[PDB]
This record gives sequence, C-alpha cells and structure tokens, in this order.
Amino acid sequence: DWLKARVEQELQALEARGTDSNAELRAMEAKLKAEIQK
Repeated sequence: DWLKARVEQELQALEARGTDSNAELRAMEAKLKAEIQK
C-alpha cells in the first residue's frame, strides 16, 4: 500500500510543473494497481 504514495510523489512534482498531461492521468491509475502486483 505504501507504494500508492511512491506514485503520488512521482506525478506530484511532474504535474506540479507540467501544463500538458491532464489526459494521460487516467492511463496512469491503470499502471498503479499493476505495480501493487509485485
């Protein structure tokens, strides 16, 4: 479960200064659980 945070800090600084990724956000949540499986 802690990994869920490992991902937040990841897209946290990226989306914090990225004005061109308000769509790929969804495709991201998909890989989210994909990581929990390992």
